[PDB]
Amino acid sequence: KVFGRCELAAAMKRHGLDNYRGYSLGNWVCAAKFESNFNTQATNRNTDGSTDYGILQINSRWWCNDGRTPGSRNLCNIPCSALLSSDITASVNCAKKIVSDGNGMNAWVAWRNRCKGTDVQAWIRGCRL
Repeated sequence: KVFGRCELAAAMKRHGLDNYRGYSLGNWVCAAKFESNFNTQATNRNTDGSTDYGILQINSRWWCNDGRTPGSRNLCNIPCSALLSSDITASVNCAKKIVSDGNGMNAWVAWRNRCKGTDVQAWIRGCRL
């Protein structure tokens, strides 16, 4: 499923991402925009053989299990395919684990490179929340 900018913000706020570990809502919506383009079925293969899944593009080597990534851990304890649902509950639960880890949202390259230190508030601009 492809979300709208504001539809998604609301979904993320209800799931407790609004200001989680210091990261205001704008940040997550921005990351989402550039990682997946608000699409819950985004997959991307990496050169190391791992694949990234979902709105927030979570990686199979550490976080979920796609049954075809050797040496993987499954730190969020779910199949990666669970991250491609329209219900973003799994993605959100797993992101909270990732963000809490120590590197913050720098764990997302798109965020680091496209959202960091920008007017991220613009992303939640004009939504009912």
